[PDB]
Amino acid sequence: QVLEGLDAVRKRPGMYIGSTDGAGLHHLVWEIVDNAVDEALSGFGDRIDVTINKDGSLTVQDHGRGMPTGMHAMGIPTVEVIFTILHVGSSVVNALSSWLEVEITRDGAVYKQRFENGGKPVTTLKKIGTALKSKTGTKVTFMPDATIFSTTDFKYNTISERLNESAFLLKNVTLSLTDKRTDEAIEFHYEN
Ligand SMILES: CCNC(=O)Nc1cc(-c2nc(C(F)(F)F)cs2)c(-c2cncc(C(=O)O)c2)cn1
Repeated sequence: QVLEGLDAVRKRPGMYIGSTDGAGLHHLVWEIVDNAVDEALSGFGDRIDVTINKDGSLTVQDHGRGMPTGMHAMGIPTVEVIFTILHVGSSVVNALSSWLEVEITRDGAVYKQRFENGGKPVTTLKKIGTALKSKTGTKVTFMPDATIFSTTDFKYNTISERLNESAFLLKNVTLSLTDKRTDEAIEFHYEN
């Protein structure tokens, strides 16, 4: 297996997200949502909140374990490896974003790393705050790169329908959508 940097994604976006129109834009949402859904599927967290922000960016927040906050080789945080080395969802989204923030809560601490310009770290993984020990999760916010996509307008109805489906397949997990551009909001939850 040959590892690559994020320029490989930026040079062939369609190989990773299919297209660079609205279909491809929304694939970015699906990759991050799927990581939250995978964590919920393993039993960590019972809500996944998606927000379309006024500035055009998109947030997905889970209440799972939190991504690991330790170091890889050479003092590089694990999180930075996940987001900056292509082996895949997190790194592909980072590559195709003009900026991305990951915020992790676990062990009584809140950490954040920020990337800009297609995934270049502008900070390390730094502790920015504290939280109760019981609090855990990951929050990813990303601004899709307007120089790559022909549209950067997230579609509330499109995300809504996908989250509803995902909620039906997961069971016993709340998926919520808020649009800060229009104030629209909906929640989905299916018991079994
Ligand atoms: C809003 C997006 N939400 C979101 O990415 N949540 C998330 C991702 C991971 C990921 N971790 C990794 C890596 F690489 F660290 F394992 C990749 S994704 C974990 C996690 C936490 N502990 C252990 C594991 C594991 O699989 O062993 C996985 C928890 N929440």
